[PDB]
Amino acid sequence: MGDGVLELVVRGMTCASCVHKIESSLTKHRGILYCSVALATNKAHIKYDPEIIGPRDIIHTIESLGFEPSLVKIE
Repeated sequence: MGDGVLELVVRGMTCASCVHKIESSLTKHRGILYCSVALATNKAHIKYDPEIIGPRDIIHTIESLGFEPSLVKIE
């Protein structure tokens, strides 16, 4: 009631680094509990609150950070 998670997949995550470039930056957002930007899976899971901050902010931040946040479930 509040709280939640989403998985998205992010092309462009070159060579470790990009991982924390996402993760550390996303952890600023005042509605995220926990990130996990795994490179091998090419996946960012985000445990953020979907009621407040919402998916869109994240997806466009991720986009703007210079990656391709494709959705996992569908596109």
